[PDB]
Amino acid sequence: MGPGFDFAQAIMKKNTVIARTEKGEFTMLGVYDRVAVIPTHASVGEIIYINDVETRVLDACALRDLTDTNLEITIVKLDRNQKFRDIRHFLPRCEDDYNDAVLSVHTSKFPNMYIPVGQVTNYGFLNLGGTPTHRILMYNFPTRAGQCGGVVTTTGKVIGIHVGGNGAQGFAAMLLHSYFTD
Ligand SMILES: Cn1ccnc1-c1noc(C2CCC2)n1
Repeated sequence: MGPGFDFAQAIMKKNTVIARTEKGEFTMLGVYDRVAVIPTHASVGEIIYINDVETRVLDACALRDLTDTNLEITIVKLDRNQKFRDIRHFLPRCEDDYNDAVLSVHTSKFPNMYIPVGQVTNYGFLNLGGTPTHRILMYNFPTRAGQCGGVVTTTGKVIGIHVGGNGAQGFAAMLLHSYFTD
């Protein structure tokens, strides 16, 4: 409808795949080469399904901060025959608050879905499904599930992936440039 949805659409069309683990379906954001992110609660194993194709996982790392606290981001390298468009220059360098954000979700149940969630707070600490978690972004999200792995963008920045909600708010794990320096 506007430049928010325009940026979101451009990220969803080129940089998302459908990931399926034993824990269900996830929006998965490709960042560069064969490297993607998914919420840690997806429990990635040795094999994952990518757009319904059996794919060997070459490496998978559940990120934690330097206090050894969960960040809820798993970085996955996929044994895929094709690279993602490099979107590392759209990642923020520092923890921040944001205006006018959009959550975008791509699944086999919820095709091409874009939610204007609006103002995003640097919330920080959250007890997420019983797990102490840091670098949480918080927004208004009065709904249900199937969003997990959904990508949170502003105009010009990819700022997080959706990891949960309490029926009134939604929560995203920050994406930072320094996670994907190589
Ligand atoms: C139905 N569904 C499936 C995935 N996401 C949603 C959804 N519904 O409403 C919303 C928010 C509440 C205001 C817009 N998200």
